Amino acid sequence: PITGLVYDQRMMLHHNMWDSHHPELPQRISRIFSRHEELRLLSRCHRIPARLATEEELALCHSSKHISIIKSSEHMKPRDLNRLGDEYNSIFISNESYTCALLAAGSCFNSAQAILTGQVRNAVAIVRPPGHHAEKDTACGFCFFNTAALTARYAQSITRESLRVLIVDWDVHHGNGTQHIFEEDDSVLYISLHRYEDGAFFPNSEDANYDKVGLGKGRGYNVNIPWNGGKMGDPEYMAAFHHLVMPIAREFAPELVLVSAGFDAARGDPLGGFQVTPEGYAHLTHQLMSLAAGRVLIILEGGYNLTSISESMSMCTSMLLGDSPPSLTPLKTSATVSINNVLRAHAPFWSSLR
Ligand SMILES: NC(=O)c1ccc2c(c1)CCCN2Cc1ccc(C(=O)NO)cc1
Ligand SMILES: [K+]
Ligand SMILES: [K+]
Ligand SMILES: [Zn+2]
Repeated sequence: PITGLVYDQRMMLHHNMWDSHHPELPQRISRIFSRHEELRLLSRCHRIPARLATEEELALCHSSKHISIIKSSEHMKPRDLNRLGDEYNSIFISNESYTCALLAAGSCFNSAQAILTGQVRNAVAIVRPPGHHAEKDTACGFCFFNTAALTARYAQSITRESLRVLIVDWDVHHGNGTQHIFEEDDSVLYISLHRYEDGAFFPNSEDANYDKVGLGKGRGYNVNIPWNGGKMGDPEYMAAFHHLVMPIAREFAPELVLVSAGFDAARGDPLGGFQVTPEGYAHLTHQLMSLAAGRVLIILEGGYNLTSISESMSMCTSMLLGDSPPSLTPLKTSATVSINNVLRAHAPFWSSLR
């Protein structure tokens, strides 16, 4: 009946040497860590050490070439770092980026191991750079390796291939990498909520639409909940969890839950433009804790308002520790439309939606 926490100051070393104000800042993780101390959560948790992912672990999800290319950046001069980052959509690289990405993934492997070996019930990973946009063969959107996807495969590698893992991605962006990595898998249920705007919102692909339900034996195991029409908040997210995320997750019956927990849908985020409150994130966390005998690992993805992410992730940890949920309106029309589109898309696969 213990909550694990992983954080390591070394993940701050990845930085943007050309634009020190780029929103994916080092102090995202230190601010969140500090807020956990201030709220007296850190002393309630079991500290899990960070470690480097190995290259063989990276190969659970990534090509040898991709791994090789990111590793080669450790030794590059500034202009070669610039050139290499520019071969991707929305990436900056410093000499420390590869190590930090390794630490983010390995931290999460150690957390999943702690859960699956019974050392802890649940856990939180305060890590950067983020992961969910990283593809098999490429970096994207501040992400080098797909930490959550790798964690699902690492879990399978210490249990069985068919271990049922649910990944709930509540970052405001679509986890294109995660979707693609698991598109043909029925062992990993990917559920993403994300701002879409008919492709106007990053990463700007119709892959994120509600009709992408999975492929082959993975058909039904990819659930996209795309928002259109501007700001969404607690009412919409609670409704999506009520009608879609929780009924599907219960029917799937996961043995492990990973949260791609970006906090860029939060009130105050300059990129997300949404209004999810710390109390809202606490309720989402508490609902997920009813799955998988409580085996939930919360992995930081995006989120760029330092105060908002610190308060929101801390509230999630409070819920993992067993604190009672804090106290928390009709949905915007477009949100009803989105939810109904996903329900229609997934009723063929999930009896609970019928
Ligand atoms: N303010 C900025 O420097 C900045 C950087 C990147 C960016 C924007 C602003 C707004 C348009 C889209 N992008 C790319 C981007 C933005 C967010 C993320 C992210 O949070 N993914 O989960 C990944 C990539
Ligand atoms: K998402
Ligand atoms: K899948
Ligand atoms: Zn994001």
